[PDB]
Formats: sequence, structure tokens, C-alpha cells
Amino acid sequence: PMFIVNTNVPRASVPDGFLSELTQQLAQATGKPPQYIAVHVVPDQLMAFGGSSEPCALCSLHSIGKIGGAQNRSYSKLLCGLLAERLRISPDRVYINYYDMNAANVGWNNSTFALEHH
Amino acid sequence: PMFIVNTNVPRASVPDGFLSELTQQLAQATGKPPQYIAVHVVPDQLMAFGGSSEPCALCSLHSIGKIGGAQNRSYSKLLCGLLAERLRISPDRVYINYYDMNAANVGWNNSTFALEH
Amino acid sequence: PMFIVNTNVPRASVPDGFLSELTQQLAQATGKPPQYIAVHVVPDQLMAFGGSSEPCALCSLHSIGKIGGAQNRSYSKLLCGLLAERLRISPDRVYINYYDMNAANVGWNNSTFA
Ligand SMILES: O=C(O)/C=C/c1ccc(O)c(O)c1
Repeated sequence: PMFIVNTNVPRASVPDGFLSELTQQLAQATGKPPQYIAVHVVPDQLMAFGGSSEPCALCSLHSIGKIGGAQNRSYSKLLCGLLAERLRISPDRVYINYYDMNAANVGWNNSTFALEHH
Repeated sequence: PMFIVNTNVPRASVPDGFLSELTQQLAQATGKPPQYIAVHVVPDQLMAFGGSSEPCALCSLHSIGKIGGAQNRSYSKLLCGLLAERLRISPDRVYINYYDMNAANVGWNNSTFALEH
Repeated sequence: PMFIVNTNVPRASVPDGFLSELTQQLAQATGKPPQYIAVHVVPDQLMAFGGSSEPCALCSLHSIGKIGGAQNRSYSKLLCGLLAERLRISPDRVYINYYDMNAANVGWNNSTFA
């Protein structure tokens, strides 16, 4: 799984340990080994949410499977809680786009995760 | 709705009220309250369009609904219009990827927009 | 086609000619004319892959068609090769998301591709 956070919170406000905590907590939430998890945090962004430049975040989570109604609600509670506690961003100023990727459409290590056909 | 612009135009060339302008214009175009509109502008990018580093932009518009053939051409005229006028980017050097998101696949406020099941 | 690379490799390590090489090689691999290929490289990113900050890349390739099982494997071999040779990123620390775009969902030049 791959998690990206873009935010107008400044770099100096991102705590030591943030990327490792996201890695661990995502591995736990998705039931996937942490070796697979990629995390990417982009601070100091020029952004508005509702026309206002109070802290906010635009995020994406891409996974092959483990995406769905109940699961995505759990991920949102986890990730919003982390963004609130660590970055001081209000949960109602956060969007997370969830993408259930097909294995054939994820490249890795010179190939893709679809090894069965064609 | 969420609109993201990545561009090689420098930061100093982005006008002070551009984020506010995009917000109001997208609210009107989509018929959604501005409170739901998020805008993200990323200047000074290392990018090329057709092998050239003249001004260009790579963009995305995500919405739950209000995405489709006729609507998207309307969004393209509006957004290219704004990019040309405000950032001085030729419309033929802009790409906009449109995504019609399912409510269940958009997280917000500790949950998603799918409150029904 | 639109190709984006986000990486923690520093800007100073991106070699002269990298965007041109990406453009030319994507044109060759996808068949599409180079005049319409857009490439975007974002270095110096705060990133981890498997919990480690050794060099890594998160990438996307969007194309109207030319996306599929065998074609995507070929793109991955090409693009991981370039990231390995040019940016010194191990291929097993690269993810590439492939998107087959509907022409009505791609804006360009005041309109769409449909
Ligand atoms: O990134 C995008 O928004 C898509 C751009 C694009 C532009 C021209 C093409 O022929 C194509 O397949 C895709």
C-alpha cells in the first residue's frame, strides 16, 4: 500500500518518527507486511480547503485489495487521528482518496504484480 | 471537489488571490458549496510537455459525481481559461485528469462520504 | 501520456537530459507522438519505502489506452531501468501506478480528447 499526504503544515511541524509511525500503523490496519508499505509526506504546500488556508491535507491511499466501505471508514478514523495528533490538522479539513488498484496496474521491480497471464 | 495544479511557472508568478478564485469558480461550475472545495497549486516544478520546458500544467479534478463528457469539456474551458489568464500557460500545454470518485472511496472527518451501509 | 516520478533522491543527482530521455523512451514504448508526452520529476521528497529512507520512487503513468497486462510489464522494465541507471534507485524500491484514462476524462486545450 502507498500513502501520500500533501499539506500546508510547514516542514518544521512534521515530528521525528512520522513516516515510521504511518508505515507501522498502515501495515497494522491493512494486515500487510510493513516491507510493502510506502509513505510520502509533502509539507509547505499552497493549498486551500473551503477557501481558507488553515491547516489542511489532501491524501491518497492506493492498495491492491483491502479497499471498501467499512475498511475505508476505519482507515479514515486512523489517518485523520494521526493527522490531528501529529500535524494539528482538523479531521474536517482532510480528504483521503482511496484507490483499489488491480495487480496488473501496479508496477514494481521491473514488472507488475500480475504474473499469471498474457 | 478537489483541484490540483502542478506547474513549472514560478511561485512569484502565482497571483495572491488565485486559490480563492479557483475555489469560487469551481463552486459555481460544480454547483457545490465552496466549503467542500479544496485547491492545491504546486509551482516551480521540473516538468516538460512535448519535450519543452515552456510553461505547462498537469492537473487533476476529483469529484463525487458531476463528472462526464459534457461537464468535463465545460470544466476544461473554465480551467484552461484561468490558467492562461492568471499563470500565462497556453491551453494546449495543459492536461487535466478527471476522476469521478465513489462516495465510499473518499475519506473526510474520520469517516467517508458513504453513510448508508 | 503523462508520467510523474516522486523521489527522495536529491535534485543535484538528476542528470542533465533526464526529462528528454523519459519523453523519448515513453514515446518509443507507448507508440505515441513525443509532442504530446508530459513528464514531471519531483526530487528531494520526504519518503519511506518498507520503512527505510534509502532511494525509492513513487510513480504514475496515465495514458488513453496502451495500458494492460503485458504492456505494463514492459513499461515497468523500461522505467525501473531508467530510474536504476540514472537516479541509482533499486527497482524493488519503485512503485508505478498505471491508469487507463477514458478520453472524455482527459482535459486539454479548452476541451477533452473525446
Ligand atoms: O495525464 C493526462 O491528463 C493524460 C494525458 C494524455 C495526453 C495525450 C494522450 O494522447 C494521452 O493518452 C494522455
